Amino acid sequence: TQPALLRLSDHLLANYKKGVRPVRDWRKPTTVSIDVIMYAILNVDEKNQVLTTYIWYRQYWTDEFLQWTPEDFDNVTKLSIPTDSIWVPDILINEFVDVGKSPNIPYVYVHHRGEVQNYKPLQLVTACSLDIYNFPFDVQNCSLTFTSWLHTIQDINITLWRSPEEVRSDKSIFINQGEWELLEVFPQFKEFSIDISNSYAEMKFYVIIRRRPLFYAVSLLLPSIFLMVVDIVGFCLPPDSGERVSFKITLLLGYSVFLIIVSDTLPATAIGTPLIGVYFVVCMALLVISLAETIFIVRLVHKQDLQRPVPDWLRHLVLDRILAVRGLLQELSSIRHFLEKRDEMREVARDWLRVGYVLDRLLFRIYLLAVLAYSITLVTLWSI
Amino acid sequence: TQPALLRLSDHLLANYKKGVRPVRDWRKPTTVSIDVIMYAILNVDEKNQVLTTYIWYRQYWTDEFLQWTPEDFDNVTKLSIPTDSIWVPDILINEFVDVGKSPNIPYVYVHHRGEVQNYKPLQLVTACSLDIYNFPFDVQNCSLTFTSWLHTIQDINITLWRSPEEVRSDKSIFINQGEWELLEVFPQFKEFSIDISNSYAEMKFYVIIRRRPLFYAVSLLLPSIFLMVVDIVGFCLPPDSGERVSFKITLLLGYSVFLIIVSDTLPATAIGTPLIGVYFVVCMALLVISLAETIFIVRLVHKQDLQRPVPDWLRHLVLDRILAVRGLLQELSSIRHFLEKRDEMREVARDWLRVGYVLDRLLFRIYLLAVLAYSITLVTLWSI
Amino acid sequence: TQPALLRLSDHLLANYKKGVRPVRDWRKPTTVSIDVIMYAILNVDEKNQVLTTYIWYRQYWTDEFLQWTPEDFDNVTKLSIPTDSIWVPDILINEFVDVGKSPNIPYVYVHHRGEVQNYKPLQLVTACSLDIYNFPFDVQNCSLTFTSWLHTIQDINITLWRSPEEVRSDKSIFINQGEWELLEVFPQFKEFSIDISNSYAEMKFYVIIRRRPLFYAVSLLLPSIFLMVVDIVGFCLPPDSGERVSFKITLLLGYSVFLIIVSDTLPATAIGTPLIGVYFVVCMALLVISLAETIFIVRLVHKQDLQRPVPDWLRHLVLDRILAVRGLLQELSSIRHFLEKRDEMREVARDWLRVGYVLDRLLFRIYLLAVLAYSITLVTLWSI
Amino acid sequence: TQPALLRLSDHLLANYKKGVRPVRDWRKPTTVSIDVIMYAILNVDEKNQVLTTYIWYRQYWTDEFLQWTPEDFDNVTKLSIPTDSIWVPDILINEFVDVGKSPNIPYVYVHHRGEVQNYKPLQLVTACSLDIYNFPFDVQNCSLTFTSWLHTIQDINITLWRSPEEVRSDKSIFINQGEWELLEVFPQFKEFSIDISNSYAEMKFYVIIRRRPLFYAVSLLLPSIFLMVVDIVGFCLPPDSGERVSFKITLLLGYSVFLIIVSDTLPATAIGTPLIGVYFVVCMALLVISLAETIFIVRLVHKQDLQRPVPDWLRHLVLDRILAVRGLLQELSSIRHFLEKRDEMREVARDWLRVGYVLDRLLFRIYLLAVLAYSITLVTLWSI
Amino acid sequence: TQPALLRLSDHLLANYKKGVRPVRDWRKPTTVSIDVIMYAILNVDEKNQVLTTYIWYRQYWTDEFLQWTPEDFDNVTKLSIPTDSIWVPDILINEFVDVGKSPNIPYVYVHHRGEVQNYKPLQLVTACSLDIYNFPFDVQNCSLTFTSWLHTIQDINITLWRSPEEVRSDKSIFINQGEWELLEVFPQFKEFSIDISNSYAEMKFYVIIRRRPLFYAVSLLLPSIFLMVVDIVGFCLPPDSGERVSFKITLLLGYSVFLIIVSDTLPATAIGTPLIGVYFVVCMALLVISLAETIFIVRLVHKQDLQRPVPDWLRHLVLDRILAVRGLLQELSSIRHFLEKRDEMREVARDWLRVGYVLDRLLFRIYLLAVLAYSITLVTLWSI
Ligand SMILES: O=C1c2cccc3c2[C@H](CCC3)CN1[C@@H]1CN2CCC1CC2
Ligand SMILES: O=C1c2cccc3c2[C@H](CCC3)CN1[C@@H]1CN2CCC1CC2
Repeated sequence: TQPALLRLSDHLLANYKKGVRPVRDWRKPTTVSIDVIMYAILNVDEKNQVLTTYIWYRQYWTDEFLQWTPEDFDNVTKLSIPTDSIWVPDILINEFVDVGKSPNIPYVYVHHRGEVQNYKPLQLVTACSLDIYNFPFDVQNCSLTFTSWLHTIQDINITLWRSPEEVRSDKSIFINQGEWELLEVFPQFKEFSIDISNSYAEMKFYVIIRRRPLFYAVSLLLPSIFLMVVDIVGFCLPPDSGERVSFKITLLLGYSVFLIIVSDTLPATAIGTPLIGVYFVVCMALLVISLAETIFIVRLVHKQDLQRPVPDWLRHLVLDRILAVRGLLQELSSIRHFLEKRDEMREVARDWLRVGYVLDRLLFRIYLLAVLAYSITLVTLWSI
Repeated sequence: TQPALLRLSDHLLANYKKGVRPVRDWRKPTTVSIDVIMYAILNVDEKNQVLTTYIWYRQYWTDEFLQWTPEDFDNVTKLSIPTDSIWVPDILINEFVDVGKSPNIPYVYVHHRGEVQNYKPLQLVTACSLDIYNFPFDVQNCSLTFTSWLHTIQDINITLWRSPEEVRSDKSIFINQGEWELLEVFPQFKEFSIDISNSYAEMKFYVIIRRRPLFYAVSLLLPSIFLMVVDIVGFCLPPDSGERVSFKITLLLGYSVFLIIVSDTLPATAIGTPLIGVYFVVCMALLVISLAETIFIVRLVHKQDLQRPVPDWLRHLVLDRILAVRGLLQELSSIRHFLEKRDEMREVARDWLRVGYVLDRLLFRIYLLAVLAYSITLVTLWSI
Repeated sequence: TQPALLRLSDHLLANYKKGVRPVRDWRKPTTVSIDVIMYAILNVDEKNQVLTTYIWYRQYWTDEFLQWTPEDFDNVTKLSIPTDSIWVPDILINEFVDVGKSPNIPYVYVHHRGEVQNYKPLQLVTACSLDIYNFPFDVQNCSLTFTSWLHTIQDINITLWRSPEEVRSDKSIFINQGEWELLEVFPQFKEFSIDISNSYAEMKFYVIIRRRPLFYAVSLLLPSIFLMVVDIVGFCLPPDSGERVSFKITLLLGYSVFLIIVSDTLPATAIGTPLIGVYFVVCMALLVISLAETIFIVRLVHKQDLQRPVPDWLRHLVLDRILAVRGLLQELSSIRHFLEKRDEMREVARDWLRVGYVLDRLLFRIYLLAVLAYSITLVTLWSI
Repeated sequence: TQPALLRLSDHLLANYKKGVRPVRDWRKPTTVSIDVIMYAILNVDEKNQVLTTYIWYRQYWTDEFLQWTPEDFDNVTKLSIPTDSIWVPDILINEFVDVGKSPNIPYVYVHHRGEVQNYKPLQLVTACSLDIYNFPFDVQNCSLTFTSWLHTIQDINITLWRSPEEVRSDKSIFINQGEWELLEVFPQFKEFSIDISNSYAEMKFYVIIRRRPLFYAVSLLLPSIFLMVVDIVGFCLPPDSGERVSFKITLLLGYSVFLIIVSDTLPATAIGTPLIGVYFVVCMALLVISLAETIFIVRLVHKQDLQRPVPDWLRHLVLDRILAVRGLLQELSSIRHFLEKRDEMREVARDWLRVGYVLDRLLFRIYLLAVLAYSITLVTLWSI
Repeated sequence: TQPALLRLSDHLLANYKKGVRPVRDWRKPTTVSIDVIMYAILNVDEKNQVLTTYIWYRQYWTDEFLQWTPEDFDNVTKLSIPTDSIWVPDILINEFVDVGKSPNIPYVYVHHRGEVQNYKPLQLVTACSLDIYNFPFDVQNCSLTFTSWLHTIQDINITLWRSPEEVRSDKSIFINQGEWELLEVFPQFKEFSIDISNSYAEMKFYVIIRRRPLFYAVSLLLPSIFLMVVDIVGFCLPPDSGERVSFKITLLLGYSVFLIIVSDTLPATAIGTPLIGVYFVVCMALLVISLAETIFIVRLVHKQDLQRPVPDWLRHLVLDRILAVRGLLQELSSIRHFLEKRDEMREVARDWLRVGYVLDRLLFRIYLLAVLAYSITLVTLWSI
């Protein structure tokens, strides 16, 4: 006349101790099977070398104290028991560095032969060793080691619920619209021993993830291209205009402030720097070379009033690779000498300015070729 | 002589087990009805793809162990029972990524036929997939899936307390002065099965929200308009003044620093970039074209002392589309030749400067027409 | 021979149920009186529309199960009982969006007729609708609604312990050295009904606060005044010096970077923008007008070698509102003609420069008058 | 035959009620002695007016229900009892605004006459009123008020364990390498009464701390000195070089960006601003005066072709405080007149430039004297 | 017929008190052995002087109430007991300033002679005194003091489980890819006494860590080298070009903004500043000296029309260490005098410009030598 569930709960949970490992022969370990499904990757901190994920975790073990015959209890083959009323193994990850706030599941399933099932979502704060050598295109290899913190392998052994193929090829619920992309989850069993007669069992899950580089394209490639374009645009100013130096120094200031602003989002580890810093400093070196060429050309064509005539070797190479009446007379001769001195100085300045113009055009063509070579090399290395 | 409430509490909560599903026949599921009301949208994080809301949640189910006759207990038809004294279903959202700090409601209502009522406010930290293609005007479509985490559909089935129309058209308490605007909450029932004989029941609520674009108008449209205005103002400087290049390069530096400052508040997802980046780079391309035109006009009108007379075709097109006495004599002739050379060089420079002025006016008119076309196109696309 | 307190505790807390509403007749509600005192305003977030306060809260109700005669228990008229041993009503605020960490008070006072007293400090995280139209001088009007989350008005009714005058005029412990100033706390009772036969009681407290504007004076008024001063200082540079344009563009760049830096501390709501943005854009428009006037005056006085003589109407208005011997002869005449051409061009340039100087002085006086008018209008609007 | 500790624990904790104030005569209060030792000052927030400290707190009271004779229990004079098994007073600070995460001490000492001892470390989040008028050198005066939150003075009275001298002169464990320096902790007892017959006891501890100014020397004094030095360096540029104005405006831009960058680390309260802002605006006013002097000197020495001869009073003061033959003849006379006009204009320009040079040297000496006076005044005010 | 584990649990945990120190003779202390292994260093905050680590902690003590004979209980020599069922000592660190979220280990091992084992991971928030005098290369010396917070040395004494050599030379699990490198963990025992007859036992662990300097190389050495390079590049501009001053002032502005940007990542303590600030201000002083030299050379070579001939001593040193006919006649003489005056002024300007060029080359060579000396000194101090 009982509801056939109160009867079973009173038959099971009475005279039951939740501190004893549920075995009738203490020489047998409780094999705890484990299954893990990745759901989301909340935050990957490259500075502190931590990893915040969120998984759906579930275990199975045999409780030799929760067993009954269904025909006695109205063919009841399973029921739900509160989690704080039975023995639960202490399986937790070795690579913890904090505690994740996870919802509390208060019930567990129990079958008529002792098979307990415990579904529980977990938020993991794992200390992973991150390598950012190829920053925009890197494949991180983090590990999760499920082990019993106190019991040896003669008490709790850890197996896998599903086959390793199904665990590796499972992306059914992963939030894929984020920054990271899940490649696989590779499980592996290992008997880790600290001493003799003290061997622990553990199950390592290798979470292999890959970053999406288009998150940083608009933030890394656009300003450099824009600055190189405005540089090759400003390279067409006349060298004697007195504004090319200001243009180049303002451009270098802008590139410097952009570099020191974007260096914050760029991660950094104490072991090494990403390979993009080399390309950034190569671009800034190209800008500095452009500035130095501008300064040299300005130093050439400047009218300093100390200019001597251009040497003949340089001329060849560059410009082929490109009485009262007597008193009146002497006064007029002095005036003509003054005017001729002025005209000769102007002609020397003109010759120097033409030489400078030719050299500037040559160096501009060389710089353009070098920039195009560097750009096509970068494009090929991106496209391979 | 008892207070008629102590009697009922002792009659109900004695011999009561809070771990057993309250059914007299285990072949019947406990239908849990659900009602949800949105109250506030605390934070929408487009970077980590999370959503923090705050709802008012309430459920109803039938407890076949809490039943009495009112006439026996002084016509008491309902009372309040502590929540930790009865069976509560484990209904929680599938899309959790954290735990929200919510107040604890310690009591529940119970009627004389078993109908339990459980009001409880919840703070949800939900992993939603956000699409920001149309950033200032986007309609996000997030989902909340209420399901039983352990019980199958033969134990706990989920229904709706109100009709779907009332759930869709309910905005009675929503905090509307924020950044997001609630459009509707659309419920839908689905029997989600992982395997055969293992089918779970769930209730999906589609929270459809829309961002208010005036939050970002004063921060996105004002600086671009101001910079375009000062650009068309500075376009009136004389090209031979030697300050137009400095003006344009300072303006481009200011636009660049504004761009890299405002790019932080602009969100970004690893799948795509918003459509406002295209308009921003089009504006910066217009600025770069203005700079290039200024540089070209400066290169034309510069007095380089190497200037040859302007060709006749260009002239036509542009400027129509717009003895002691003999010794004294030869000395005076040399002086006159010097002066005539100077005057001829000045005249050539004047002709080139006039050609440059005409071309500058033409290109300024063209640039103004292009800017007005782009502005009216943007205004129409905003106003449609 | 007992300590006369153990006796009373055993007489009261034995056969006592902490889940039953303490009434002998279930047709009577437990009138819970409420008193609230503001202590501090921790943080007002205008972006997320939340409000973090800290109050001293206390309630009073009648427990008909905790009653005794003092003469029996050695004239004991009151004692302290742990809070987890009696019935406590579930009074909490409707406008919660989080949980505040508040100290736990473990004891309550009980008198010999059932009057229980429960002092408890609370930290509130309340969702308030903030209006920042007059940002530096605004009077926020936030609300706190104390209501029973589950019980109707036939079970728990809410009254006020003190008179509304004393609750409105109480600032005894408020931390007044902060940014916000408390004006009053106005209570109001309302019977809020969702349906028929389901009416809830609630008590609304309107916390009316006012911001102190001197917190932002040194951060908002000082840079604008400094920039206007340096602008009217730089307005005295000669227009033909070739540095006035650089001065004005550097000043505009500085004002722009200051604007985009201070726009972060300036709050913003999706419904509207504060009225200070209008004054800021008016100041930046004044700066842009100064830049345009400088550009115009520079365009006037520039020596372009294309300058024609100033028209007579403009002149009037502005400048009144302010043989071998024959061969020698012809050679000397040609020289004199060259010199006369140069002198005539210089004279035309001088006339244009004088006209430009006069117009610059006139426009500078006009701009100074306009700036003084705008400043005195702002001062009057602040002082009223 | 018992371990002589199980016996005593069963003799004490049996028939013991942890909710009753441990007195045999309810007309006697439980005098709780208090001792406090500062350990660290974690964070002082001048914006929100909070203070986060960490103290070592300990109390002593007499429990008249925990008493025994040592000779009966094998000369046991003291033992440890779990804290959740006895009565603990509710002593907490009045100035709380949050809850501090502190370790939990599970045991307390009890002597054979009832003296209980309760050591416990506490993290305090206290609302302190901060005065930052003298920001780099300020002595904050914060208060901690230990009082019983519910019990009046007839139930719990608060005394001091050590003498006030030892509490004032105790710096044994204070972390001294931080930013703040502890001066003293001054205790004071006060009987605070809200009404008649309702008087509470409290113990106020005045934590008097002092900031170390060398934390901000390298961040406040270095850039101002550097900018003043580069200003007095750039003051030596020739006034007619056309670069002094650019130098001064770039320097003012740099000082402005430094000011608006360092104004963030500078705290600010709604009641007043620190006294360092006055010195900062005095320095910026000196820079603006230098800019105005440069502009004036530039306006003096500029060659505008409108220059009239320098007036004689200014000259005195400044420069003492520092036929075919007839046709040929008339043509030569016209040429000589042109040349003489040019030479006269050049001579007038030279005179004006010399006057400007003299005035510039005089004003530079005056500015240097003023800067040295201001610097020595600041040094003396720092050194007193 | 019992499972031989339920029997042992009922034999042990029945009649067991978890509040009594497990000794049969109260005159014997419970020697608690301790072992500590560092696992990760999460965050070192130099501003607030805190240290966040994560260790693997384990203790051992003898429980004289948990003892049995294996042959009686089926040769069971050990089992797991819940932690909340036995007596656990209150060993915690003295240098706490917060509470670290650590996983909860619910079981402990117990042998058949009372040896209990308690493994537990801990997250420590320790107040450490940090010295950053040699910021990029510093060896921090932090301390962890494990002591019993309440029990004296006659109740709980603390020993070491492993030998001090094994504790010092253990780096088996340390996360080494981070910013800090673990050198050793040196334990030391000390009997700390506050009074007479009140002596406590404690165990100090000196965690000695060292920072990796390559984390800050790319952020500290690169911009300074780049700016020095562009400075020595710009040092080649002609001094009379009128752009060298603009170049130098723009470079100084860039260096200043870089300095004030990187000064944030540079830590700072109230006791002293790191030694890198001296080198940074030496570099900025070199830049200021370059600016002053540029200003001096510009002041020398400027054509001011007030230039007097260069003195002979300076010349030697520098330039060796490097009637109608009569009317026509007088008119021609006046013209020649004008031209000769102009030519003489030009010649004086040329002489001054040559002197300035020579001095500029000399000072540039001196500055280059000084820069190379400073760079090689820095390189040697880094390489030693
Ligand atoms: O929980 C809820 C709630 C949740 C879900 C749906 C609905 C509600 C009611 C309103 C009806 C629809 C309001 N509430 C509150 C609970 N208490 C009584 C009325 C409200 C304020 C306090
Ligand atoms: O809670 C409260 C409180 C709350 C609401 C209203 C009022 C109060 C009293 C003052 C009277 C009005 C102060 N308090 C404190 C509680 N204890 C005794 C006096 C105060 C300090 C400790």
